[PDB]
Amino acid sequence: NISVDKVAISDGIAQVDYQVSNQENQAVVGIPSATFIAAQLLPQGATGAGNSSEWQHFTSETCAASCPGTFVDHKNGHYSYRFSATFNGMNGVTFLSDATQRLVIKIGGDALADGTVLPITNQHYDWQSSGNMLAYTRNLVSIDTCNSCHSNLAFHGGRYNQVETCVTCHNSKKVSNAADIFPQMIHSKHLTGFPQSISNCQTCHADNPDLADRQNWYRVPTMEACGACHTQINFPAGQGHPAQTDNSNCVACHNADWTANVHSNAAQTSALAQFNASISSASMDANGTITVAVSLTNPTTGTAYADSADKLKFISDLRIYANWGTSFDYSSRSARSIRLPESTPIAGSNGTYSYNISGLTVPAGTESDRGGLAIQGRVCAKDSVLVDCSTELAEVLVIKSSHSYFNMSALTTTGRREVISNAKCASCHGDQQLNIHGARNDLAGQCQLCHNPNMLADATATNPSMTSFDFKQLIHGLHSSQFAGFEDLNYPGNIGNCAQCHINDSTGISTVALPLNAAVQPLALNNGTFTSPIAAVCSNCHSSDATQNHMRQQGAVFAGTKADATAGTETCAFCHGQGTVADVLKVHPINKG
Ligand code: HEC
Ligand code: HEC
Ligand code: HEC
Ligand code: HEC
Ligand code: HEC
Ligand code: HEC
Ligand code: HEC
Ligand code: HEC
Ligand code: HEC
Ligand code: HEC
Ligand SMILES: [Ca+2]
Repeated sequence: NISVDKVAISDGIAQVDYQVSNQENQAVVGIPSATFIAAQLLPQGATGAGNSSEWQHFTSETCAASCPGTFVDHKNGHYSYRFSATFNGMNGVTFLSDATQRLVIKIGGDALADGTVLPITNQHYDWQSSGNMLAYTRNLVSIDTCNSCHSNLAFHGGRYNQVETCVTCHNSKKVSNAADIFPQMIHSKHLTGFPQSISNCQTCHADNPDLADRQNWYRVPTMEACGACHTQINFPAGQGHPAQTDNSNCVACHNADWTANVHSNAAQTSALAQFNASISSASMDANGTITVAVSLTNPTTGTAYADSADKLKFISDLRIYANWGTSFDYSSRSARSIRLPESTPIAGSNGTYSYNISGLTVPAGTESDRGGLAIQGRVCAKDSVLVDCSTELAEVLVIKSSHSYFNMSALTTTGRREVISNAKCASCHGDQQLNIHGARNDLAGQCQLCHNPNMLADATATNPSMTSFDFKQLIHGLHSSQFAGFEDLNYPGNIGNCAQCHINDSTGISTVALPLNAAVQPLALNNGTFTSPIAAVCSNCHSSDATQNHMRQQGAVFAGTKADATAGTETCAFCHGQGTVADVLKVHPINKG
């Protein structure tokens, strides 16, 4: 809500409440009815005393009989149509300061005047002063970068607070506390359960010209803020750090470069930036033996490592994993592999050597299908460079895994279908920091080399296909805190928001109402039994006692796995179908990146 103006005589009298509205085309006249909403604040920057910007809350809260100068929408001052009003009193708990910044906000959750009826909630701020440009500010961080992991954010019965901000109530003045002051608080909350490493600052402290003030997560060291993560330290007592009663000396020692570096990982990344392992070519014979050619190089500068991996001292580990059957999600739950340093090559010279992976399972009718490869490794580094893995105080970093797609004769660029992307997962995990099994971190592939339908699922369990280590099952299941060993794991965003993980198949999202080649073997561990292709996936986010199984054709457990596969085509899709239908994607909340 672009607004106007500051009311200076002798009270708050907010004069406009529109029209950016809730949701629609916009630029349409609106009517402010009929609930909520208001709050005011005063910040001083660093005048008291020698530390940081502070907000201060003027009384705004619950009420019984409908009133102006607090939290509600009633016996206020004249409001209607567009240009509203208005506050009572001024300096309640604190006191107004000439030549200072201040804060205003407005939200709208509505049972409307029978004219439209909506929405959930919608807020926007207006920071004020007594008639001049803008002295100083505290624009630390916007909510959208928060939404990457949360999609939408709205605490307190979703009442607050779309956008910015909550710095209003979460002050020393309003909250009690402790510590529910914004920096103090949200650090402590994300201290554990955070996907990425806590030391990743820009994941929240994103870079943004719109926010002139910060440049701050490392400009302004303070007990309360830094101590939130660094808990084992009691400053005033000298526990774990030299005693400090205040934060008047923090900065003298903790310069910006220092605090910005200690949390940075530039050293790690520059070391890794000096090594790359790519599969230059590949092929396979009829019975199932792969021949790979590996080319080690320095990605920057781009020159070759003439010697083979087994002679490069800085390599801690480097493996390739492979499997066959891209069109049907592979033929084994366990991919074959080789540890390159642990094996002398067949042929090679000058930065490129051939090895061969054997023991792959090639079912008959699938001689012309595609396979899958995935590099995996660790290198020892120290002080931003690679070093002999036996050097003192060396650290073991993890190669960014990668995958090439296989073909009986030579590498192919097409490969197995793309259901998700490292991009989409990084919006919570990072690209590509999430490491499982030590060194595996590719999600656009690799994981499925083992996490495929070949992964058995418990028939005994009342649980429907949430025992299958199939990638789709595993992922959906654990990010729902339902998968075994993954209970009580709090998932930030909307579980139902498909957009986060999924992606486009040249058209709609990769949850196309009709799968392309999702071979379905969802029930094993008992083996004999199997389950419908589409019912397979929906039974985790629409779990048990149900459906009835509301089971129309194809829908079922075992039936010769033929009546299961797939069997024919079935209306189960046509009904919940892509083209504008009685379900498809309208049924799920999905947004754009
Ligand atoms: C991904 C790295 C996230 C970023 C970016 C933000 N949040 Fe988050 N949030 C995330 C996780 C994994 C969790 C829970 C972990 C756990 O073990 O509890 C949360 C939780 C919250 C909460 C709820 C706290 C509660 O007690 O329920 C809040 C209010 C919250 N986070 C706020 C918040 C804000 C304001 C963010 C932008 C600055 C933000 N989060 C970013 C994951 C991630
Ligand atoms: C004033 C209307 C507030 C707004 C705006 C926001 N919060 Fe709040 N919250 C408020 C109070 C008075 C309290 C507790 C008071 C006390 O003395 O303890 C809280 C509490 C929280 C908590 C945890 C404690 C709890 O009672 O649940 C969290 C995690 C929290 N608040 C988060 C939060 C976020 C992320 C906000 C911006 C979207 C936000 N609050 C705004 C009052 C107010
Ligand atoms: C999301 C969970 C964050 C993480 C991860 C980090 N920071 Fe943070 N920080 C975050 C918020 C929402 C706020 C307050 C926002 C507001 O408008 O008040 C802060 C605050 C700080 C501060 C205080 C700065 C000031 O000017 O007072 C500091 C010094 C700070 N944060 C440091 C910091 C560092 C070094 C981080 C990486 C280790 C870091 N934070 C992570 C959100 C999040
Ligand atoms: C959570 C978002 C944090 C906040 C807020 C602050 N720090 Fe931190 N710090 C955090 C992590 C995850 C780490 C590990 C570093 C690593 O290499 O893994 C650190 C580390 C430090 C250190 C190094 C101490 C050591 O034992 O080697 C220092 C000196 C440090 N951090 C300082 C510091 C300051 C001054 C902060 C406020 C501006 C601060 N940290 C906030 C996580 C978080
Ligand atoms: C010089 C006398 C300092 C003053 C004043 C402050 N800090 Fe300090 N700090 C100093 C040193 C030499 C170190 C060791 C760091 C290392 O890598 O060995 C530290 C450590 C910290 C840390 C690290 C936390 C951890 O768990 O390791 C933090 C978070 C930190 N310091 C913050 C901090 C604060 C809040 C201060 C004001 C109260 C402060 N420092 C003052 C040197 C000095
Ligand atoms: C934010 C909405 C997320 C998206 C996008 C993705 N994941 Fe996630 N995942 C998220 C959180 C907050 C956690 C915390 C778990 C914990 O115990 O802290 C996780 C966890 C995982 C794990 C577990 C790893 C382990 O426990 O060792 C895995 C393997 C994982 N996530 C994978 C994964 C994939 C493949 C994603 C893209 C499809 C993905 N995640 C996205 C939150 C979020
Ligand atoms: C074969 C070489 C595998 C590849 C490649 C990946 N995974 Fe894995 N994983 C594999 C098996 C056989 C199992 C179950 C039994 C076991 O040996 O551990 C798992 C288990 C998991 C789990 C949960 C178990 C745990 O470690 O706590 C997760 C969260 C998981 N797998 C995820 C995962 C990811 C993200 C992968 C790509 C980075 C990946 N796996 C590859 C075998 C294999
Ligand atoms: C991150 C936790 C995700 C969420 C949220 C949703 N999906 Fe997902 N899905 C995710 C992964 C990592 C996979 C693995 C598939 C693979 O081979 O890598 C899947 C799989 C599916 C599929 C299979 C489709 C196909 O293989 O062609 C479907 C149909 C599917 N998921 C549906 C779906 C829907 C409707 C979602 C929103 C409610 C949704 N998923 C969320 C990761 C994640
Ligand atoms: C996890 C990623 C899911 C997948 C896979 C599927 N859906 Fe789903 N959907 C999911 C959740 C967590 C919810 C919440 C429903 C609620 O009431 O809160 C939904 C919602 C639906 C519904 C609504 C049914 C009801 O609420 O009674 C339908 C009809 C629906 N989704 C359709 C649907 C279909 C046909 C799926 C297979 C193609 C499917 N969903 C998968 C999460 C997930
Ligand atoms: C047309 C007759 C359909 C067939 C065939 C299938 N589904 Fe369906 N389903 C359809 C509608 C119009 C609805 C209403 C949902 C709503 O929110 O209005 C549903 C409902 C479901 C649900 C919801 C169950 C719950 O929330 O508890 C589920 C889980 C579901 N449908 C799954 C499902 C499966 C697996 C199907 C193939 C066996 C299937 N449906 C077929 C329309 C139709
Ligand atoms: Ca900036």
